[PDB]
Amino acid sequence: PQITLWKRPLVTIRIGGQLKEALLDTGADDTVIEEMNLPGKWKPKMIGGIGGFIKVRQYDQIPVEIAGHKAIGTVLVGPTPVNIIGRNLLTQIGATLNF
Amino acid sequence: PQITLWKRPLVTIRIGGQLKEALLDTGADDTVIEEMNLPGKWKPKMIGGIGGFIKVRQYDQIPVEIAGHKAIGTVLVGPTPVNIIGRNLLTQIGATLNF
Ligand SMILES: CC(C)CCN(C[C@@H](O)[C@@H]1Cc2ccc(cc2)OCCCC(=O)N[C@@H](CC(N)=O)C(=O)N1)S(=O)(=O)c1ccccc1
Repeated sequence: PQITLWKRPLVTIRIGGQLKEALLDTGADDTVIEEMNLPGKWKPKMIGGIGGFIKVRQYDQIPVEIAGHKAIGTVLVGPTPVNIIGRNLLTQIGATLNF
Repeated sequence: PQITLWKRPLVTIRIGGQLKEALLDTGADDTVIEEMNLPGKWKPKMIGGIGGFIKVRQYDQIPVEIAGHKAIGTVLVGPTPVNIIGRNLLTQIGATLNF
């Protein structure tokens, strides 16, 4: 599909058996999901942006479906105000920026 | 052009008569630039990011050339980790997400 940017590019994703709304974010290196109780081992880490840093839990090899497209990779879970799909997973569904 | 996301989508922009590097950020509502001197009046504003809110200077109707494409719009100047081109200007140059 082709998504215009008049509105935030929010799409439905499926992770850990649950459906959620997330932002297709070309400015995010990593994928950051709102606090959820995913099973599996994780490592702590801190990511930063405007406003500072937040602590998150890094989960590897998590399957994620983005608008019907399958992807699998690292997902960071923490107190983010919005679910963010980053470049690490955008590259897997063949997403590009065009202008 | 068509930009893939294996690398950060950084491009050269021209603002205030000077060249800078900035990230095409579909996950950003606004365009935020590292502190610099821009001509014109500005108004204090607060914007939020992943880690919280920061104070920025708001400049309106500023001409910005992004990879040869012109845009004229609001530019926020403040302590951001990286220069970002948000949806407010990306829509002006007709940028879309495709996959
Ligand atoms: C500097 C840049 C390196 C930031 C990379 N990041 C992506 C970026 O798209 C972020 C993502 C985002 C964060 C919060 C949020 C919405 C989206 O809710 C607030 C809505 C207001 C808004 O849109 N805020 C923009 C800035 C602005 N006001 O225009 C913003 O901060 N957007 S990040 O900090 O979230 C990250 C860092 C590390 C790994 C993944 C994501």
